[PDB]
Amino acid sequence: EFQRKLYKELVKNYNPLERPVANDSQPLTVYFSLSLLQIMDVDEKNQVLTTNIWLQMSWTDHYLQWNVSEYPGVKTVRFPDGQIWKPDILLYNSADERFDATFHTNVLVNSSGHCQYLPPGIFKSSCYIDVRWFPFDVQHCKLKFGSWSYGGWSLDLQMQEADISGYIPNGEWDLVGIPGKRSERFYECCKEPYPDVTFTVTMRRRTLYYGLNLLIPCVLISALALLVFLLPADSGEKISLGITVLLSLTVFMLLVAEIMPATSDSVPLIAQYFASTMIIVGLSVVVTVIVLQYHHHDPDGGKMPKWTRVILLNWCAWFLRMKPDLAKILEEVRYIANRFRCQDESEAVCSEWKFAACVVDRLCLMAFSVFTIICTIGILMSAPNFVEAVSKDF
Amino acid sequence: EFQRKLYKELVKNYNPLERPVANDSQPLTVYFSLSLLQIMDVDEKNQVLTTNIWLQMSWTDHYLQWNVSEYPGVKTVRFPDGQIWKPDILLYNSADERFDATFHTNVLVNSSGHCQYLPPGIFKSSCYIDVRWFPFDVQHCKLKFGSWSYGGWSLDLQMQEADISGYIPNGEWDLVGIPGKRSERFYECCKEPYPDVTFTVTMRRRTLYYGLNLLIPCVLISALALLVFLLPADSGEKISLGITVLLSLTVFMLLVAEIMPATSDSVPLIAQYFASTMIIVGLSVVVTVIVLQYHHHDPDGGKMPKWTRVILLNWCAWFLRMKPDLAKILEEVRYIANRFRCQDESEAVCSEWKFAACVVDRLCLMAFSVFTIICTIGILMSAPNFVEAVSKDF
Amino acid sequence: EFQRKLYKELVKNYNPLERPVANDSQPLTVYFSLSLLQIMDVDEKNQVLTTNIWLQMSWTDHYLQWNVSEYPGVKTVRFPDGQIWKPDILLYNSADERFDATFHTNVLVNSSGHCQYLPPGIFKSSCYIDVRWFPFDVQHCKLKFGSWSYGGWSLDLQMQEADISGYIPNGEWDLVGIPGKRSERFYECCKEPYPDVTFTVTMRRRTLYYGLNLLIPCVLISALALLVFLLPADSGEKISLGITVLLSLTVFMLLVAEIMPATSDSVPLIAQYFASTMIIVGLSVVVTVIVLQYHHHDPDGGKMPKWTRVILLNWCAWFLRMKPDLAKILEEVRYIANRFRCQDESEAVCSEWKFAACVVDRLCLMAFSVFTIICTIGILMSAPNFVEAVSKDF
Amino acid sequence: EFQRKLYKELVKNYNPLERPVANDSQPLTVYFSLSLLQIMDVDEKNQVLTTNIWLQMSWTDHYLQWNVSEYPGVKTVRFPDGQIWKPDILLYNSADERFDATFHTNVLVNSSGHCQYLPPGIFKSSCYIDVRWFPFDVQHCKLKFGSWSYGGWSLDLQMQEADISGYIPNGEWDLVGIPGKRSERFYECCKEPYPDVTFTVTMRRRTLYYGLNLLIPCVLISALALLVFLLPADSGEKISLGITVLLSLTVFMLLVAEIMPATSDSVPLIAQYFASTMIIVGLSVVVTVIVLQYHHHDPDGGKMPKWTRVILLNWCAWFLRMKPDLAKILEEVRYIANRFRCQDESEAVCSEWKFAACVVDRLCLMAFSVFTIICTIGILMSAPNFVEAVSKDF
Amino acid sequence: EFQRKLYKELVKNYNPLERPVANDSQPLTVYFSLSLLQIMDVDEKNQVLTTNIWLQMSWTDHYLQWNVSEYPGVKTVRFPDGQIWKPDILLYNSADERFDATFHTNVLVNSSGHCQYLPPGIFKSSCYIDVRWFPFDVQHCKLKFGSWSYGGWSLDLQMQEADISGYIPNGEWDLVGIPGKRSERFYECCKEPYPDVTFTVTMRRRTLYYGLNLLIPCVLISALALLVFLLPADSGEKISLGITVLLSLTVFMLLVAEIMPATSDSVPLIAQYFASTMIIVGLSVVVTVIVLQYHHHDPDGGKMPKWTRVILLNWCAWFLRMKPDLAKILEEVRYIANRFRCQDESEAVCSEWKFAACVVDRLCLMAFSVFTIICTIGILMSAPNFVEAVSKDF
Ligand SMILES: CCCCCCCCCCCCCCCC
Repeated sequence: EFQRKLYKELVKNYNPLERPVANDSQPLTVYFSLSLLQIMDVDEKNQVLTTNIWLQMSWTDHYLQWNVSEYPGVKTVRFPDGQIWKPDILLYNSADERFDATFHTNVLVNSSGHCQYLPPGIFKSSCYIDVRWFPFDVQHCKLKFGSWSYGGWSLDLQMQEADISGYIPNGEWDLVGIPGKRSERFYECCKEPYPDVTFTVTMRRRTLYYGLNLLIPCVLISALALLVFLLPADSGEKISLGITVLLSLTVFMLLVAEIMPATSDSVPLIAQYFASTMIIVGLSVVVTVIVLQYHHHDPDGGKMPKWTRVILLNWCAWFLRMKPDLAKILEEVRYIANRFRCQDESEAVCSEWKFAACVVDRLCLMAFSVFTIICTIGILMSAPNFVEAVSKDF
Repeated sequence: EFQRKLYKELVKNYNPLERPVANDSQPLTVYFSLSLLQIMDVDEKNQVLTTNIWLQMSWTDHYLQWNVSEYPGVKTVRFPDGQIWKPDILLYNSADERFDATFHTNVLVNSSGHCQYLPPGIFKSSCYIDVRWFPFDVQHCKLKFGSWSYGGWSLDLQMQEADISGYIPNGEWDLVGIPGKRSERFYECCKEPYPDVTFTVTMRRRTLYYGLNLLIPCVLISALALLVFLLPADSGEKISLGITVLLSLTVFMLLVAEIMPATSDSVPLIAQYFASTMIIVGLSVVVTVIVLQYHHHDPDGGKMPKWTRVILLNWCAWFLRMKPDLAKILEEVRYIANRFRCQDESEAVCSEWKFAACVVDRLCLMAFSVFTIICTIGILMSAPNFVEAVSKDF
Repeated sequence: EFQRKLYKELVKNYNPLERPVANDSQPLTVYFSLSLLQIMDVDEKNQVLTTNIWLQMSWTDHYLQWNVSEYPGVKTVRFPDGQIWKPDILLYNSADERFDATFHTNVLVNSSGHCQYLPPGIFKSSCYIDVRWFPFDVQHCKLKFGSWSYGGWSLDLQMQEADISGYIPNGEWDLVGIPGKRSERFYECCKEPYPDVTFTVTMRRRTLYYGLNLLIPCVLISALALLVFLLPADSGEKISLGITVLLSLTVFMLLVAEIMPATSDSVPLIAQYFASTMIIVGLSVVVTVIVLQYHHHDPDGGKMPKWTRVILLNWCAWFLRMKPDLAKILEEVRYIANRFRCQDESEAVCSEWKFAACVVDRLCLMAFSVFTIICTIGILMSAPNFVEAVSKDF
Repeated sequence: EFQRKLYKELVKNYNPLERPVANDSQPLTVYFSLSLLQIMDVDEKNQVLTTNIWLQMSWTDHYLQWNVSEYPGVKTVRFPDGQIWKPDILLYNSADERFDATFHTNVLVNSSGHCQYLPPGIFKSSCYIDVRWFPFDVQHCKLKFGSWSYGGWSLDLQMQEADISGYIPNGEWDLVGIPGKRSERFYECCKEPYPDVTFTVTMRRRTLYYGLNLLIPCVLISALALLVFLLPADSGEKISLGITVLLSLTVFMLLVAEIMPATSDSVPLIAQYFASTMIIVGLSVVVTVIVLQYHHHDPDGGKMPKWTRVILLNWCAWFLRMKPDLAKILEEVRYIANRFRCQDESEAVCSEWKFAACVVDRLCLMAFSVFTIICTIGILMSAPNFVEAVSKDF
Repeated sequence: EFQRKLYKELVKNYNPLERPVANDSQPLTVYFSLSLLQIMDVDEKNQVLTTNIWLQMSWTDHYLQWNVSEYPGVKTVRFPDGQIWKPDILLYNSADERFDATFHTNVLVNSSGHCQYLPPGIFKSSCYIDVRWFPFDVQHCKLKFGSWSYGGWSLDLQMQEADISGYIPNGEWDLVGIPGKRSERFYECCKEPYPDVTFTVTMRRRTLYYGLNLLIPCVLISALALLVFLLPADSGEKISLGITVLLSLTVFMLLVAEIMPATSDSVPLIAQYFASTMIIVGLSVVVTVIVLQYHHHDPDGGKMPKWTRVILLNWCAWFLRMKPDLAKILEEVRYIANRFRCQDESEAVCSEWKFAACVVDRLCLMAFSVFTIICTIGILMSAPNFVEAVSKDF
């Protein structure tokens, strides 16, 4: 009854097109804040951030006032979209197909005219994602809010500190903070400020998933490629091991494909590490082929060069600490024995080529193990957030 | 005719903005329940629960009353959205792009004014999914409902036990229960309660799919890696078997990729088991290479150390229960025979290295079989719901 | 002119909220049918059926009547959504995000008041899909239609036989039939029936795609694993063949992954067949390793046991129908010859171990071929619809 | 001013429910055409065609007429949806979730009452796709348009030739043509025609993508399988080559999976060709195993049968154009020499088995090369559109 | 108060159907521009461009004028969709399911009647994408804007230079420019121009992603195939290396599949390069098989032809710079020695076939290395934008 009288009275001559100020020259203050509930997606390719956010707007409507003694029990009235005036505050850098992601709830007003509008939404904002340091990257995503048509002398947009009391932690990203900043804009025509409120969402990528599902499968496969150097050449499986390890890494590259970004703004750190892994495993297969040329060298081919003999068999091998009728019977038997002697001389030349190949294996083992470690620790710890990341995620 | 008169009479001076109470100071009770028909999706990455739910709301409209003797045959009237007042009860933790998932059906009212509103919907709710114990994980998803703008002195939200009589069992999740709880909230300004009704949907992941399409393909591939230790070194296929088993497991890791979650909140149990499998198969290839170094050891290399001879050939091998012209003719023939004697001495040294490699194979077989079983049974039975899970799903 | 007069006359005092009966106590009959044009999707995971369906509703509006002599040429009038009354018949088990999939076309009415409403739609219905017998499964999907708010004394819902004259045959599913059944419901409060009309869409999965893209690639790969038993042990490729066949089957398991359902309600028939295939191929690699232990057995190891010699070399091999100076010269020459004699004795022991391995190969060939055939024909023909399926699809 | 007067005058007593004819018994002619801009998708699984189309409708409104001398400068008026009458022409075989894909633009009317309505849309139509001859298939997709509620005595639907002047050529499909045909329908009740206008979009699949990304990768892999027959048996890599080629083809089958349709209406031509490829490569591995049994046949096994010796070594090999103290010393030396003689006899028997295997290799080479070519050229040129397709696409 | 009076005054007799000109014969000028914020997607298959764009429209409304001295403080009024007249400027080549992607914001008007409409949107436009030169391709996408129903004497559409001040650089595409051009159209009926404004978005594909994730993995795998020629034939792993490299390339072809376009309008440059890679690796396996036939040639087969001996062993090998009782004892011993002599003659014939195979390896190495380099540099540098692309992206 009092409620029914009040609602009928409040809408009389009310124009939702009117900015509700007692003085049309003076400004209308709007307090803008938001409440971040979730970070939903950080899409690299589309360059979009998806968040669950409750916007908070407060302002005063000069016309929606009543004395509560004259309307006992009626302390607040609600109005649905299109019935009272509302600030046209929109997310400027919206990437949503609708552009306005808000669900238009009721606007709460008390007897003094204080309006409270709490539109929820699943916002999509345009954000430049820098994947240079991926997986250890850190993003700074701006959420720029302002009025679509009212300058600062009409809609004076003020800012209130963002709320994160109901924030759900994500499993992919840390929330560092969501500071806001009210900034004015100026047109050369005029002196009027044009305010906006930008909340910069700062978020750190969690790296436990990437450590356990990429580095460990990648380091382990990268270590098996070095295992070729410990495998004898007589196993007949040195190429089998190395080329199948490369094949495994080709198969693993498909998993890496899905998660990897797809940009040309930089080479991601993760792409450097996996790219390097490929080269080291590819070169291991190369030196394996060179080793087998030594191991299977023809005994009746080119004599071991002096420099080959000097470098491998002496210096490197020291550094590595390796190291009537009866007369014709005499003729035939001697032929058999001297043939065994030639066979043994060729076997000894072959043994020297085989030891040269063992020495090249030990050198390739050391060289590749060192290169592997220095490329792993160097690429990974290059990231400015590496130590922090491992400290918080492991 | 009576119906037409009643509908015209009921809308006269009716304001859908008005909370329909005879006394504007007294509260309006709303009975809130839901009916769960389906659990549609439990998305780990988005942290969203998708459910088919029929909401149930009941309340009394003071204005929608008539005497049925004066309107014979007209016992109930229906009203579409926006014509009568409705409670603004919304899912607070909604993750839907629309935020309101309900389909606004008609509100049923009888002659006494009892309103019944049964909005169906496909709701999307924000839920923290804990995949620590995946596949044996259990989720507890809150569905928090309340009025967007009416405190407890205005909209007194009461709760009724949720219905599951029309629940369709899922193929991925058990339904443990859906208990509800009415909880009040307080603001330091005021003494008024702010009620909400939270239905906590508790659901257990069924594990038959994961047993049959992951463990069995994973255990079987994990067992073939142990088969390398029974394969002779003379087959020339020991690396072929082990490295192709690893390759198969790299290929299987791609299938595992799709289903696995993608978080850094914890290491899922399934990730521990598959990660361990990789290490055990990788190490099997490592010890295989060590075995081949023994099998293919040069007869003219370093003599079998004392400790090598003691450890392998004696202790471990016992534990395993393994164990003129004519004178020149004499010269040449003796050379041939003494050459055969040296060849046999080198063959015997080689046989002792080969038996050392057979002993290392039997030891690696036992060690890896034990490690495999203890990591399988230990990781799997670590899950607090393991015994239950297997009891209900197998 | 007559049309314009009629439309103005019909809407005078017309309330689209009013159920259009001359007597408000008597019921309003609604004839409900549908026309199935397409089966669009049978989604296992979501438990949803997608269909193209034209609903058919007929009823009488007491108010939309005119004499055609007074309105010459005007025999029918059409009305768009929200202008005249409409039955609130909805699909109860809808799984659509909108819940109402219908496109609200015009309602056709003739001079006698007979209304005809033909809403088309792409309906999504909740359906339990039973994939126990997949690919030979048969689904029975209910489409339950009724009025959201009118009991049987108000809206008397009658059923008419469903039309399939414009049905487009699917490439994935046969249409067995779409019988309907009008069923009443009762509440313990009251005696009034609450009717619904359920059309049960019965559909058989076509199996030609699954025969040609799974069984044949699976049987062929399953046959190559048995080919290992015909491969000699001297090829040096027995493990290569078997383990690469398993690798191929691991690669094929990824294709199988996409199409396979993902439930824990049962083990699908297809999952049993492929799971069995894995075991048989895995065990083939196991017995291959055992065969190579016989083939490569050390001549100076443990003597062939009696039972090994009895079982393999006699019984199984029969069942398979297999089967001064001069004196020192004498000393040296005799050493050479007796060494050749020992070498030949060891070669003969080795030949007996090698024949034992050939016998185990022939036995493993027979055993695995029989197991393979019995598991293929047994799993496949277990399906209650197997013979029919092959008869209609091949 | 004249425009403002005209718009106010035209809407006076205008009913958008009224079919706008001067005589309510006479029909209203509607000229229907469309303009095809793009073919967007031909989805096999969903059985849907997606097209960008501008519909064209023309008709006369008896009421929207004015004299332009009385309204100088005002020659045309536009009206938005729901303000004037519009034909309810819809795509009958629509597969869109909205069913009406049109964007409701303004209707253009001149002073004589000629209305022009040009609704654009992205239409989804139900089309049976026949993939029997895929990749050389040709589709004929009907777009059936008619009025939802007006028979031919009310809405006389006439047809105008479709426009393709603004058609964007597709990269996947040729446009053969889009002929239309006006067809009447009759109900046994009545004599009134029920017209529809069906535009049959005829489109040929372009095959360059499928030639270059499937046939060439498939023929090349199919040729490498035949390369096994030229590889010597002493390489020790014959199974390695063949089984890895099959593995590669298993890996290639995954790419084939994505693009292949998924129906059981027929076996696609592409499925026959790839299915045949599998069999030929599988059988190549089979005959390779048979070849190795000949190559590695035991010298002390079963003597080469007469028919084996006759068939292979003579006929096929011709067709292929292949082809005191001293006495004991005598005893020991003779033993050594006669042992070498037996070894050479066994080597010669082995050489004859090895040549038999070379002959089986040359025969298997010829047989498989011929089978391969005849299955490639036969399957491919079976397609009725093969020669045309290659002529237009290559 | 002044604002409320003004809004009430402006809507009095205002018709949003009226083009707002003082003279109905004279035209209404509309200044059209846009502001490009983002390039979101360049979809090859759908032939669609997705962009984030703020449209800019300016025009004069004759009716929305007031004197600001009479309305102090009220300098601008805003109006929502459907309240004032708006130009019906649409994107003609729209590929959006809604066709109108704009979010209808308020129209800003000042006291002089100057209207400003700034609709944002995520536009989808139909664009022919030419992937002939992919990854070095350059696209020219037209965005054709015009009025749906107003010719040039009614709506005179003028163009203003497009803004890119708020353009976010993409990670996949450079923005070369967005020039616009106002073009008139003529109908043979009439002399009136029909203007449109086309902004041609020109954009260059960035190629760093494609260099690092395709060329390098492709060149490296293409180089390992050439490594077969350096591998000795005695390793027993030449086919293993080559066929596994091909297998790896088959696995890599799956990654290539996802990113590759799917058209038959041309063969993309990337498809030529990868297709060529396959042939070169396939042929390497072919020549490897030929090499092994030489290496494993039977010593007792066909004598090395003259031309074979001349070509390989002389010319090519020079170009490559390679190069009583006692009498019976005599009989037996001579048999042993002459047998060793025959064995050595066969070993020497075999050595000559083996050196012929080494020569064919060195020739195949040179031939394939040259072919590889010329096909890589030739295909890649064929692209007209190659040098630029590498200069800007590397
Ligand atoms: C992906 C990891 C596996 C998760 C499922 C565990 C299942 C364990 C099954 C143990 C064996 C049960 C046999 C009962 C008798 C039929």
